[PDB]
Amino acid sequence: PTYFFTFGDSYSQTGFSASGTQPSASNPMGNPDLGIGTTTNGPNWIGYLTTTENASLVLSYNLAAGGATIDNALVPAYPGDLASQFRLFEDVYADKPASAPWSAEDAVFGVWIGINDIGNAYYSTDAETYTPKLISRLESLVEEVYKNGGRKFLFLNVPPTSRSPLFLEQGEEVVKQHAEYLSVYNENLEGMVDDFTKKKGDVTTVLYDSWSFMTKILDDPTAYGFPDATCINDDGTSCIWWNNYHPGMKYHLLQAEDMKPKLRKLGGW
Repeated sequence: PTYFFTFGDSYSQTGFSASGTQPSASNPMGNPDLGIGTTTNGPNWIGYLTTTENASLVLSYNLAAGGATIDNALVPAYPGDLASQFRLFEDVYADKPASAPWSAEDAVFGVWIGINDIGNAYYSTDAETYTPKLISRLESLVEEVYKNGGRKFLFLNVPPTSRSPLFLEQGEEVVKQHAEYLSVYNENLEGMVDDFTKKKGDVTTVLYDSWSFMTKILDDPTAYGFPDATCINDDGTSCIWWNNYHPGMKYHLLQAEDMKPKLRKLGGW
C-alpha cells in the first residue's frame, strides 16, 4: 500500500485520532468515517485522493488540525500547529510500527500549510524578509521526516483565500494586501521545494499549484457548475464556499481530480 501522511490546517482536517481506528485495506481513512470531520460537508481533498482518485491502495494518516500555523514561535494561533503535527508523527508513526510499516518507496508526506500564517501576519510583517523564516521552519520540519527515511513529498501552495467571502468583506485593498503577501509566500515555497529536491537528489516531490487551480474556478465559476464566485452554501456543492473561509466538497473533488495526474509519480494515483 501507499502510506499517505498528511499535515495541514482546516482545509485538510478530518478529525483523525492516533488512538482511533487505524487505516486498513477495508478502512483506508482509519477514523472517522470518510466524509466526516471536514470543512466541506463531505469528503475533502484527502478523502477523495485516498478513496476516489486512488490507482491502488492508499492508507490515510491525516494529522491536519483546524487553525494550524507552521510554528507558534513564529505566527501563533492554536496548539496543534504544524510543528506539533510533526511531533505526533515522530511519537507514533516515524519508527515504522506494525500498524504503519512504511518505507521510502511507499510513504508519501503531504503538507498544506500557510493559509493561517498569511491570514494572521499579512498586515503586520514584511513578506520579503518574514516569509523566508516561515518557509525555513517548514523545511526544518520536513527534514525530520527525511531523517526518519521519508523520500516522497507533496506540497500544496496556498490558494486564493484573499477572495474568500471573509476577506472580500474587508475591502478590495485588504484583498490586495493579503494577495500580494500570499504571492511572496508561494514564490518562496516553490524555491524551497526546488532547492530541497536538488540538494537531496534522492527525493520525489510535487508542488501542486492550488492557487492557479482555484483561481481558474473563481474567474469562471459557471464553467465548473457554480453560479458565481462568492455565494456560500453549507451543502458543499451549490457554491464554491461551504462557509465564509472554506470551500465545499465539490471544490475539493475538482481539486483532487486536477491533482491525480500530477501525483502519478508519488505511487498511489
